[PDB]
Amino acid sequence: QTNLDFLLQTDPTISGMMQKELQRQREHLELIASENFTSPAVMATQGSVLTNKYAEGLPKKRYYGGCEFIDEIEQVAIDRAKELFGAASANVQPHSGAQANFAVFLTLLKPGDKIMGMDLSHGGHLTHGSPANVSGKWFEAVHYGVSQETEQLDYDHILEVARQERPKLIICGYSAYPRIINFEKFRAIADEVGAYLLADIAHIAGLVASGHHPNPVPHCDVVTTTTHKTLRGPRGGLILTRDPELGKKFNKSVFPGTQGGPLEHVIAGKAVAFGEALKPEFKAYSGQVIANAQAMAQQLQNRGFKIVSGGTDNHLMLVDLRSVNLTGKQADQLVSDVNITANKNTVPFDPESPFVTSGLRLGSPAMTTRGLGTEDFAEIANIIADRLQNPEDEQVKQACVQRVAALCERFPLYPHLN
Amino acid sequence: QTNLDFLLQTDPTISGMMQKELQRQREHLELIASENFTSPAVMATQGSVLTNKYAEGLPKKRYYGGCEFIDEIEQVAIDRAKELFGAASANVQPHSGAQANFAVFLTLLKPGDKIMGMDLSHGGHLTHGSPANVSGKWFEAVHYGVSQETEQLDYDHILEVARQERPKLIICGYSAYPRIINFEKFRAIADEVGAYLLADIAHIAGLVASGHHPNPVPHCDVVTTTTHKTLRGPRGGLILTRDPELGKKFNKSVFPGTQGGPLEHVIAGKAVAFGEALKPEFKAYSGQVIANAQAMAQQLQNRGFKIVSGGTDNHLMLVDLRSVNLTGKQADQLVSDVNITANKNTVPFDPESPFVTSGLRLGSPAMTTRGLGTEDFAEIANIIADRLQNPEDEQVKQACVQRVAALCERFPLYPHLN
Ligand SMILES: Cc1ncc(COP(=O)(O)O)c(CN[C@@H](CO)C(=O)O)c1O
Ligand SMILES: Cc1ncc(COP(=O)(O)O)c(CN[C@@H](CO)C(=O)O)c1O
Repeated sequence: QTNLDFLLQTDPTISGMMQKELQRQREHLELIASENFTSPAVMATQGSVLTNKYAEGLPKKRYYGGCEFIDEIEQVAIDRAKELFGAASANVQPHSGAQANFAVFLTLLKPGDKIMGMDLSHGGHLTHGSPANVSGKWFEAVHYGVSQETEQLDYDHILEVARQERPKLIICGYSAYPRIINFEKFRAIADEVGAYLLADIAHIAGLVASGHHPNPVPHCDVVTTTTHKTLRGPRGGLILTRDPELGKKFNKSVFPGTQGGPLEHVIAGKAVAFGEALKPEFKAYSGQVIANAQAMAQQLQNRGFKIVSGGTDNHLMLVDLRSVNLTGKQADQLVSDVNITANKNTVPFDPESPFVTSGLRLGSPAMTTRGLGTEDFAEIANIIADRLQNPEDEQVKQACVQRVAALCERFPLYPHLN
Repeated sequence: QTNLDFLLQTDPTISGMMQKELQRQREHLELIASENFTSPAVMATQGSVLTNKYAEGLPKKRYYGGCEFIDEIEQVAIDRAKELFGAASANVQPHSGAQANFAVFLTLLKPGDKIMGMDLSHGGHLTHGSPANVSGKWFEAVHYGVSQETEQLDYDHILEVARQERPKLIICGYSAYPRIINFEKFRAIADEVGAYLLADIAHIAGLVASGHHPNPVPHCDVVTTTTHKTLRGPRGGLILTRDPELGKKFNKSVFPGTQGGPLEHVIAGKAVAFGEALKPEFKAYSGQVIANAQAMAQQLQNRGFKIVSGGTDNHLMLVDLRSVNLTGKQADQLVSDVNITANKNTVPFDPESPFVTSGLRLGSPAMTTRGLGTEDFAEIANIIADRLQNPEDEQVKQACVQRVAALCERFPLYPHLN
């Protein structure tokens, strides 16, 4: 008798909906740039009895009895994070990227202090100063964007904004930026205006880990990330720093500053995911992720689409939809209609509201995990192009649905499960 | 081939430490009052592919494609929460109790506003105004305590403190309070000083759900809880309110106010746990939890120990350790030494610091889940009494270890697993 057998017996409603979600993951092209398919091993840790343990504090410094094994697991997670990212300090307890970022803010700032991040419409995150997020509600958020000419960062301009605004904290790292970030230049800029420097590498963490993107850790005061995007782990957050005394302060801000008990089953999954990312296979995967994203971006360009910045250095791209006279909201719907899962996104200098947008964000990590190569991603580009160019055409619609089905059949997902 | 097989094959280190943690849970008396043993069904949801989905927003109002099944699951969680607690609104996304409470604060307060909760040393939570927590760092926290005479709440005195202090938010609900809370009197007090009223029922949520403790939902502005203590679910948080317009505001404060993507695998587990708590078996379990706690408290009293307040109405108790000339820190260690897992706790008006304390907190939920009855809890009381009364006696130590082993053998934990 298995845990899944108990679920079927005791909650057939939830059991059935879970089976539908597995079918759904199998039978769609998952192109949301922040998604991935985590391993069977990771999922086993999340399904474990580790959920039952209260473990406030840190390994060997807990507020409860009985943490001897939890301490061993969390210490493996910490040690593998420090190995993977070349970091002197790591806190593996943040429940999410949002909570990792909040703990950093609690450490470095007081309410009302000024933060400077990327414009949300240009690729910055809600937690980097959106007025609907605590980061913009309780702090004074100012923004930099990309160049209207190159559609990428102009470091001279960023320095000019920093000098004018005098932020206490500068944030780099983004949700929708397709080029390499120069952390050395961010350090120069922070040093010049006396700001703290945070790199939020949630999206690119697996590329950092694999050596396919420069590492912010030696240069920044602190680095946050999620564990579940290109790092292909469970959902959760992570705080890294080159400064182990500062790391002690961040620990206090995670607990007792912002969280209670950590999710030790998730932390076991973080350990597992970090161990997988230490393997040579993961370096190859991460190279393939970028090759695949570039292939999809190039083929979209071949089909007449504008890619913001003219291409990509990483796992993602923004498709500007003027060439096809669609809003992001419309394009997102139209691709959902042919079993492609993405999300809309504002482009730099978007004429439309964020609830409408002019862009579609696409990424390669999830389908790269299923085994697709560059020519398979060129085929994905062609399916998307076909659908967006001929949105009223029913025969194109069904061709797209059939081409998606072929890709999904070729590249099974979790074939041992039902 | 199973997910656990993949874990063993790919990460024997983590696999082995996980197996040790299962053995540990089996072979200790787990008396931490905030712990439980969640079901195989719940653990199956946590181990599922639902970890792979980004689902910012709410059911049918998401910021990503592909949430059709996630929406069905989260809507089941919501509907079962509203059923179980008789609530007009529920948000099942908070990652933790701390995050549920923070989202409420973001909705109702601004930094600097005054909050009033139970003194931490008297049983209040870190998130109810500790100076080491955001709740006391960024808000003005004032406290009420219990009567030095009765060691329980004196509602006239609470009204006097509220009138003097004029808090914007009053918090009731506690981490270490062993008596019934009168939510009607808290409403009277809040109405009289024009304060919002939050009930944080994390500890007692399963007793509320089963009708063995009065329900705060009809009386309070908002109710927070965790899902993992007496509710016996996965680790996470929950926001309930009688006011569905207010509920919409709390939703915005969870996302995008304080969190990003929800943990949909955990949310599936919340649905399952709520479904289990709707069953008559859970009513019986919750009655047994209180009978068992009372049995342990009574037998400790028979062995000469002071129980704060003179007994318990719920799942927990605080043992005052003056009768045995020990600190909480010492008592906690001494019981760990005989395979009993608890935690130290300050008593009301404790002469010692919170890092030392004069108290041991004990609770019945976890061992009640394993099947123990009242006479078994009287035996637990006798083992603890023996150890604390004779801390230097090696023969008593081994008798205690052997008596713990007998209890654990009689009442197997998750016997289908290895
Ligand atoms: C009333 C209340 N509200 C909130 C929380 C926080 O829950 P979290 O651990 O899920 O953040 C707790 C946790 N309670 C833990 C201590 O943090 C305990 O062992 O008692 C609580 O007791
Ligand atoms: C840079 C950065 N930092 C933090 C977070 C928050 O992570 P969480 O969802 O775990 O809170 C995100 C999430 N990113 C989501 C949107 O929230 C996405 O689909 O892009 C992020 O991109």
